[PDB]
Amino acid sequence: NFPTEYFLNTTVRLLEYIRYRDSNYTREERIENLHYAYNKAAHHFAQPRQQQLLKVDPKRLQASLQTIVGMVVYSWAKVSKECMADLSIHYTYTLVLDDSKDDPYPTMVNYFDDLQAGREQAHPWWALVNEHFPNVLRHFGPFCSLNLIRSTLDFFEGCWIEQYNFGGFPGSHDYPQFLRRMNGLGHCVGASLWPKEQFNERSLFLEITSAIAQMENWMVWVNDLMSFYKEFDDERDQISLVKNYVVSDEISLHEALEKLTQDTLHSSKQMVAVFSDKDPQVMDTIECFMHGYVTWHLCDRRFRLSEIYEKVKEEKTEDAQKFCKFYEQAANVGAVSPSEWAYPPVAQLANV
Amino acid sequence: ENFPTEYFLNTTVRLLEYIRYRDSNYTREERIENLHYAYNKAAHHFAQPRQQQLLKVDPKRLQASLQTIVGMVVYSWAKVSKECMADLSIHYTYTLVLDDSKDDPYPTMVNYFDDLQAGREQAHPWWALVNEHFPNVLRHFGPFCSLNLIRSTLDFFEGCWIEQYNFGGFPGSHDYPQFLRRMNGLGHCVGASLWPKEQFNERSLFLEITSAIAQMENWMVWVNDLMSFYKEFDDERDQISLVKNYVVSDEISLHEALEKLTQDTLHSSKQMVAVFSDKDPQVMDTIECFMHGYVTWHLCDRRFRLSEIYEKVKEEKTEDAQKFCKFYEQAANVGAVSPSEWAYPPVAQLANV
Ligand SMILES: CC(C)=CCC[N@@H+](C)[C@@H]1CC=C(C)CC1
Ligand SMILES: CC(C)=CCC[N@@H+](C)[C@@H]1CC=C(C)CC1
Ligand SMILES: [Mg+2]
Ligand SMILES: [Mg+2]
Ligand SMILES: [Mg+2]
Repeated sequence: NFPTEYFLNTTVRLLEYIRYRDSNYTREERIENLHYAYNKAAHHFAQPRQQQLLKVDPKRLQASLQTIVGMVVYSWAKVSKECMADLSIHYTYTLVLDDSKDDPYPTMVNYFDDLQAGREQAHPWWALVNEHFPNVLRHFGPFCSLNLIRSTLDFFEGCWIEQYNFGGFPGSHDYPQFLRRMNGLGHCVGASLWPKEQFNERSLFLEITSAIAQMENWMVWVNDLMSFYKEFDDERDQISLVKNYVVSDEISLHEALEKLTQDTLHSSKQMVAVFSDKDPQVMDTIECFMHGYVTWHLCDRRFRLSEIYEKVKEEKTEDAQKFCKFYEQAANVGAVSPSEWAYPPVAQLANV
Repeated sequence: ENFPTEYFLNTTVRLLEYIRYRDSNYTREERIENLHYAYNKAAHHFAQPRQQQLLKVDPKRLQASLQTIVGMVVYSWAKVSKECMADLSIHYTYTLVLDDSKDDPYPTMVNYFDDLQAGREQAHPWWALVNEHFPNVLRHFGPFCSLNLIRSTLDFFEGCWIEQYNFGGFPGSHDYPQFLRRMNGLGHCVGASLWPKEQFNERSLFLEITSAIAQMENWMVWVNDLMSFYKEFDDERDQISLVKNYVVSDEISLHEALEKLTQDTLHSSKQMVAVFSDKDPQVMDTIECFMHGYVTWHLCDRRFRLSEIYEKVKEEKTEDAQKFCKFYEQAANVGAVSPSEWAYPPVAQLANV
């Protein structure tokens, strides 16, 4: 049974400590970027090649795409429309894999030789991601690029490990976070925040590196907390930082949630301490990302947090009320109807 | 000021007890057979004209580096084949050498992905040599382990990039220190290179391997930080290290920073045993031998100067001081080997031929 009571307690503390407040866009801008990113991505995923090598159920691709276009647009508020679109494609390729069930082993036997030789990878996912990667990379300098490349490779290994539905040997205190960094795309996300068009990678090398290092944790932990609801009675998940803290450190689900919350509140505290007296343009990007990322969690269908707002809409219990106020705050800014941007469906473009 | 000899001794002794440091069926003669085999293959590789011209390293430094790495590999990867130790000695010597360059990677990384995707030789000479040699290392492993080596080496490259900035982290940037240490730790490379497919079934042992990688990453780097603490204590050239970065980033004292490292190191040690004690025998043995050899390597290799500590507490009636000396003599007994017995001829001589 889902610990609704604690779920509220934990989420509320987080939203209050960070003083959640999304002011990233005017409703017209939001809609304008959502459509742009979706349109370029939709046309991309509708091509016969992408349609045939990417093994995904149409209704699932469509949902994944709209979920990512939101994530990108809602959290990368300061980058260009082109950048948002190209990033939306990359992170859609990753989300599709994130929910998948496949054995990479057979198609990874000649990974390095094919890579070094320039031959197309045998694993369809890599074939599509690597072929499209330059469209994402043209937006960044060499350092950030390397970070995106590494993180995507890490993420791939992370989905691989998860295929074994293994949560760690009891007593393996390092396994939980080892896996979370693997599947976190932390460095990919943190480095994709600095397009060379807006930032000089050599002038801000230290601030960017720091942002990557620190934002990696804040970023993953926030999702571990916000996405705790959709992940639970879900088979594909189960193997999560929270539930692995349970199996590996042999503690109660209750203690795992509290542990995660303290890490996050701490990660949040230091984000502020370090990036307050720094380059304004840098702070702005971090700020927009942090608040926007939270708005996306409270709004997007993938996380089904409305199924908790409705089942807690009543009953006054301090947390329950504080949660619904936040849920509404975000709902008022990012609860944009799909029919206003996510059109036409990918399936329709594919069969044109 | 003044090295915490007491605290240091206690921590090391506890470390060696927690891991069950003890004698092994690995002799001195076998070590010498392995040392010379790995050294000989590596020396011939680095003495080739191509390697000699793309790897801008001072010859004496290359010579000393190769000898440090061969020792590390032959002593810690005790269960793998001679070829495997040899090929890993080459890879790890390449990585250790990358630290000798100040040259900004930026200009050479502008087209990293495009050259990689197209199959054109990388612009950064280091990658050119390393990627060209990698298959010799990879043939010894399954696809999963391979991927780990590849990632960790890519991580290591970025780590060296970052280190060129001599940056210990902004005060209050608590996550910076460990983020950096993992970056250039090679943990996943090390951890996964302990399971040759010839001796292990990556698929059947997937869970124990993934677990060893996870736990070995932190053990391997923290033990090195701990044992390197003496050699880096007064060294004003070494300005950024996990411990010094904890000081700058967390805003605590060198002492408190050392305490943090100790607690992590010791804790990591207990869980290593507590997790692999009952698991598969061949696996626990590889893990068991890695920890012991890794420690022996530190105690015997002169780069860490631990003999200076041994030679200073050699005659004190303290308990720790004695257990330390005892341990050290166990190490020296089986590991203190003269380079003239295996490391010959010098790479330079092979180069002129
Ligand atoms: C998007 C996918 C495929 C997986 C979720 C992994 N998380 C670590 C997120 C990755 C993207 C952002 C913006 C934040 C953290
Ligand atoms: C080899 C030395 C000097 C120290 C041990 C620390 N590890 C993190 C090493 C980093 C570089 C290599 C090649 C292997 C592992
Ligand atoms: Mg995932
Ligand atoms: Mg998931
Ligand atoms: Mg999640």
